[PDB]
Amino acid sequence: LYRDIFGGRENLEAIDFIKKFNETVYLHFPEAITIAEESTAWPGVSAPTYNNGLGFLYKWNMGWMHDTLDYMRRDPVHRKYHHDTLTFSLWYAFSEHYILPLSHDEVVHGKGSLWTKMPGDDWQKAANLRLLYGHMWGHPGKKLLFMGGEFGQHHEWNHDTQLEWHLLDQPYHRGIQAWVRDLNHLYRTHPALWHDGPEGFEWIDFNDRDQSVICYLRKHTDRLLLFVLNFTPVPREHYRVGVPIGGPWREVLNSDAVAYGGSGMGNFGRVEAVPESWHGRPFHLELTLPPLAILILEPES
Amino acid sequence: SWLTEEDIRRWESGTFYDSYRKLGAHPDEEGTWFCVWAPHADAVSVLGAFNNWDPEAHQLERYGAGLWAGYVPGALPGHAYKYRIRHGFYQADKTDPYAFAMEPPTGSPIEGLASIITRLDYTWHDDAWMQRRKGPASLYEPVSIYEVHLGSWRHKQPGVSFSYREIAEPLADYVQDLGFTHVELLPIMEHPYYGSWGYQVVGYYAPTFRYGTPQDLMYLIDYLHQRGIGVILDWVPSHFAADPQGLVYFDGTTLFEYDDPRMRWGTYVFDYNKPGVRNFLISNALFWLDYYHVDGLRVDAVASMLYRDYFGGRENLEAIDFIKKFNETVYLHFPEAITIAEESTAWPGVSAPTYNNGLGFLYKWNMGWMHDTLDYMRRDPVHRKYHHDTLTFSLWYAFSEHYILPLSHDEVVHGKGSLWTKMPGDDWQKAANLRLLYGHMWGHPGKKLLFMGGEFGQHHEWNHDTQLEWHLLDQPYHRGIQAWVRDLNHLYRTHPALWHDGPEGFEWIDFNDRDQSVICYLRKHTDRLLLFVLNFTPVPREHYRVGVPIGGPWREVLNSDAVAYGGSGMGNFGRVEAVPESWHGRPFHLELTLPPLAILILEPES
Amino acid sequence: SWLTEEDIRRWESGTFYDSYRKLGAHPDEEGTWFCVWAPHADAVSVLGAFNNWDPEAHQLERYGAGLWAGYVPGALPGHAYKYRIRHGFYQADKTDPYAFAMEPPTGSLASIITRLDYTWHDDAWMQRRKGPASLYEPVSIYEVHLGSWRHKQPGVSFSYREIAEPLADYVQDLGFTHVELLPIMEHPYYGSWGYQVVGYYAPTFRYGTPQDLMYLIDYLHQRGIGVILDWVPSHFAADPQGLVYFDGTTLFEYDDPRMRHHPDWGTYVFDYNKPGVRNFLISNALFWLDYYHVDGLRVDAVASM
Amino acid sequence: LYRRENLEAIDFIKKFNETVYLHFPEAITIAEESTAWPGVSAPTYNNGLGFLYKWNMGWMHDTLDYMRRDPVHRKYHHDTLTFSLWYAFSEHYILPLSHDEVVHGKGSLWTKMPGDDWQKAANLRLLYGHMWGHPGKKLLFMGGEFGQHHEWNHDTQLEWHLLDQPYHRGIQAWVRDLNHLYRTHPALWHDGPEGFEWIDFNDRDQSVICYLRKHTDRLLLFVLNFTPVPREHYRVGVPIGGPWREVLNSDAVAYGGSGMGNFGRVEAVPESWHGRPFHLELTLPPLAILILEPES
Repeated sequence: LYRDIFGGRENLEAIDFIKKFNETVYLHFPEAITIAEESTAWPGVSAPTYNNGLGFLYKWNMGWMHDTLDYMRRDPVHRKYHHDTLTFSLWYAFSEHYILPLSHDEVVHGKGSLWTKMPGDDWQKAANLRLLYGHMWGHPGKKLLFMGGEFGQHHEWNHDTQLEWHLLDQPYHRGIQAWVRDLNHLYRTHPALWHDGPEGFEWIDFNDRDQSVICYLRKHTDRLLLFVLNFTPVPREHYRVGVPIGGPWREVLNSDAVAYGGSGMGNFGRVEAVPESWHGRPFHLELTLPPLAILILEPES
Repeated sequence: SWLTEEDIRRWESGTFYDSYRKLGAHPDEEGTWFCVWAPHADAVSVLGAFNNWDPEAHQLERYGAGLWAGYVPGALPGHAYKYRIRHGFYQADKTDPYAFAMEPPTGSPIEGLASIITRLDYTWHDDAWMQRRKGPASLYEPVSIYEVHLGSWRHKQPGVSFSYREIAEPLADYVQDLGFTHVELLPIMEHPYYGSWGYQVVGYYAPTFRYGTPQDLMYLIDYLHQRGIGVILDWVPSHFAADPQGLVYFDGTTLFEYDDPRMRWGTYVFDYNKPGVRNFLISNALFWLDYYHVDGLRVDAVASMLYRDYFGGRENLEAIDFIKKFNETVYLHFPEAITIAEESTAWPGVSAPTYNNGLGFLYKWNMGWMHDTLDYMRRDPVHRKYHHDTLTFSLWYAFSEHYILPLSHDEVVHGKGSLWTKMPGDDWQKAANLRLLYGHMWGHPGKKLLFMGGEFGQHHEWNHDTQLEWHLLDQPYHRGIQAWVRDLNHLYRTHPALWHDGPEGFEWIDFNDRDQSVICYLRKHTDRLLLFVLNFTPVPREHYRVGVPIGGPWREVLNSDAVAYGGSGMGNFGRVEAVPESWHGRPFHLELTLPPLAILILEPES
Repeated sequence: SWLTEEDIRRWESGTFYDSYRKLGAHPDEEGTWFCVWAPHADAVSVLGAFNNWDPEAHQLERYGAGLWAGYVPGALPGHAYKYRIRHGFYQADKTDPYAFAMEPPTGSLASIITRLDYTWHDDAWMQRRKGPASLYEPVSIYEVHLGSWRHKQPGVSFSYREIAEPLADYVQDLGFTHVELLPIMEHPYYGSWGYQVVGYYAPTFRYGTPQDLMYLIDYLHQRGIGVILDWVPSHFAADPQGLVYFDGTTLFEYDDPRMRHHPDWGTYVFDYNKPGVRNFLISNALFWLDYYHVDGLRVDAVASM
Repeated sequence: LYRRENLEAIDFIKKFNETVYLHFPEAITIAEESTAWPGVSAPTYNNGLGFLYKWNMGWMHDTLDYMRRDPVHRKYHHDTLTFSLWYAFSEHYILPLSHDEVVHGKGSLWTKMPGDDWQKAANLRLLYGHMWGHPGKKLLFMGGEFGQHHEWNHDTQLEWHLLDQPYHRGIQAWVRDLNHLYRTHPALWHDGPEGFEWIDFNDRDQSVICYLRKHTDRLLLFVLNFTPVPREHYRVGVPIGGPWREVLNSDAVAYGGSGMGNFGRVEAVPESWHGRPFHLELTLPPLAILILEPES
């Protein structure tokens, strides 16, 4: 787009090439997909040419990737002080049709494995990585994950080497792979996650900075999915979260389940909603938040 | 007792948003009550003509929360008073932070600005305006603001401003002729240095003496409402004035200042952590909306509040919660108030509701638009070709907030040049350029704000020591710009296609004519359409085809080049029959001749 | 950080009774952390096959309260190690006091990095254990030295797993409620019967691994028998490679020369004034009660303390 | 100086210095200026600010940055060490290790040095040795003379208890002995360009520096090994032949050192080394400074 009377840094040649590139593809292939990674805040990368966009269908949410990763290397003791980096991502989550992206670029050149990036001991590293993926799947936008991130590989990605598949013998790595498997199953089945527009996202609570917890909602039409995230290894008991609908609520996924390698703290399936106001909501669920865990909950149907 | 036991608790809470009811000076027929916030004071006394200026005459008594109270028989409206606060070894005289009017004993403000005991009795006649007032619902109504500095606007005689009373009728008459909906006033709160324009404030609860009494200001506001004009006040929670008698080290220690040296403009920032500071500031916000029927509050330099260096980091939370609780409190007590913020960082959700993690303002100045637009139009028309993206890309950022287009006093001052001065070419073209800019500003999504004198295309920069150059209203080009701005405002006020600044309200027609510097776009609400064809080059364009969605006859609603505005007169007939074949991917197209440096605004018929 | 800034504050107080988790050898998936208390040492290093037994390759870094910590990538379970502590001019090789497993190099002792992973089969027992309520119930204790009880052939003791089923039956046939085990903690001179201890945190190798003993308790618990361990907080073993003058100075010993001479044990008594000694001793109490679910501790020679 | 320059202040500083030396001709004024403002130490009549001394904050930054680095890595940062001498005579300078460097999480000088305790003590003894050799006067903030562990905490008293332990008592002895060498030998009194001559600066691989500090007759030879590896048969060129003495060795056991040393009685060999007529064949102790002069 850029090159570094006219004095213009924008390479206008290329911008028309990109625009005529994208136009031509969809004309000859109406069902193709074009994705761009653009690390500037160039507007409307994912926008149609007739609105002066670059004409891509998808743009990498590299802002999200940076913010999320920078937030999760910090130690939970310090996460109190960087709460805004987690919450602020949504502000820019809708300017483009976006793919949340974790890629080779971030797991090379001394930047360290995704697992390596996460702080604390081995259980906490697995917990942190399980949470990162949990919030990543809950966060609006499509999903991309590079090889080896799915089991939480220790080593940086080396092209001269094959992934450390031997790590699949260790339980935590197998649990991370199962967590991702289970995440994709929920993703494929619950349409509340299909719509990454402002439609599909509602905040439940973002103001718990001391305990570093965030609650948000994902909703297409009638269906809704509740996300409660504990970003600290300290378990939370009798934590109330406001909800729109009353009645029995189901626990659809628990990051801390033993099947994923977790402590196993959870809410045992059914939680009953209390017709008492919380977070500006008519009802609320009083839940137990496991250490460094993401909880996905559904009203019962 | 003066203070209810619930009061003190609210002051400790930081929830006393009625605090002007009890703090400051409140007269009876037999005396006046005095109340001061001075937590680190060992003693407080009121001194005045009513008691020999004797420090021991009336020693206020310490209550809870650092609040002091006392009654003085014979202290009457129109006396001056002074607080003598003792911090241990040292003693100091201070002005009332809650002063309801301040007046210079000398006659010169920079010398002395003393508090005067005042009664705020005033009867309003603006019921109809206040019953029909619409704050947040104005997002779907035309909001066109005329920004004014009262002393600079008109002078009754050289170097002497119009009074509040005397200004009312000239201001209302002129604003109505212009078609502006609101007036924005640069800070009215008491300030020593006139050259501050009011942004260095000492008396937050006192309207400035220079233009009259407190009730004189209400009469002005009352009058403006009866005339159907809104009043937005500029408000400065960002910092307080550097005057020793003022808020600086009120108790001999940091009070409105940060207790901590490291943080803290410098030093003269409000410590938003303190419950008393948040009380003082938030009450003052409502105080203006309550006692003076103010329609809106505009907060400047929000970035200086949000960050600290403009693991805790750059962001200041104190300020953001205060800003958030400020906006929440305003809309709770005044659902039809308006809050506007100017933030020169790209802080997200300034215009967003707090429950969405926003700051809670209703409006944000689109200063990006202002910069881009201005950077574009100074360039010579030969060159506008090479910067076409600066103009078109303004809309990529035009919907991130509820925005007000921000042509402001800061833009026309300190060497930046008059808006007129900024435009390139000979005098005809500069007037043309100015007419084009205003045309595009009204077409662009967002509310419109224009500072005094821009409506003439005034030659000189804004000088607070004089009145705008109304003499140029005699030479033809300048009444034409005024006629153009009025006609734009009349079009704005009437056509609902311009009221909706959401992405729904805009459709692109064409933005690719970089060589001819032409822009075609649509502004829509429901059935209603407005088509904008803009020529940023002198070269007239003939048989310029412009695609349109609906066919049939189209009308030429406004022509920047009409001689009534000072233009060449090159124009379409005003009857334009749509050609039934395609242009710009549209079913029909209009074939027009585009006048020089002009904007065409076109509408289909019935 | 291996160690919290709070964990050190707990160490200064002598209020860390979970000190075992911070101290000793702790394997992770890429290596093991080593943590040793050596306050009056100028340098502390871990030496093992995983670094060619060279002091320089891995030197622990001091934190608060004379606590040393360091990570050695490639240090693995089943590896043998030793700490080389330098007190100014002189250096000495030491055993890990918090070693969870010690095995002799000769086969006739070297600290071994070990994992204590075990899944228990005595949930039912623990819920029913009487403790203080046992005063109103019968306790009949069968005292045992595991080496002396039953033999596979002359001079060959029974392993932990092996003895369980023969012993549990004999104890059950006679109706005893508990077995009191003469000290199982690692001790060099078998003829001491276990009362001069080198590995307070390590069960003796002669009868198996830490897991072998954990199961023995598992079985005895399932079969309804209690296990009481004999505990020796009164004194520590004479051999030097062990706790003697650990940091190059008196550490577990009394610093003052007058207190150190004592009847029965001299300069081998624990300095209970030191907070670190109290951490070490009380943590060991819970350690046996926690990781091995022991029902009881029997303290001998209380008068000597 | 700034706010772009503030001339009010610049004339004030110039008149301050002019006035002081008029009323007190033998006073001293020292300035700390953190920009590259020229002629701080220069007389007002030459457009200088009129100070007698300037803190060499440039030196301190380079020096500390170099020694924060591990000897294994110092190879790649050799120029940071050697280049201090390009800017070493721009003003009348005082080498500075002030309180501002041992506060706000910057770490005590001791804490800054890399490796285990011996290397930390060795590094600080080496650092001071080089600082005493480098041109310029010397300033050390209290507690640096023991190499105390903790940052300067004004709310408490210095950790004098560390003076009981060997490594810190050795550094105190080293500073005392360095100060003895300083006052006794005039070769260090002249911080002029004439005073300093390079012996060798291009041993980047082995991270060694050899230099000479001169006044007239007197020479002082400084050889510095910035890696924990003893160097043997290391030849260093010298102007004079004959017997040379070892005046000081940082690695003496009395300072906490290993004790590798030449211990005096070093005879120059007339073989050209480092572009010099005669050469010394020496042993370079670990992370140590040798100071040698011709025998007289």
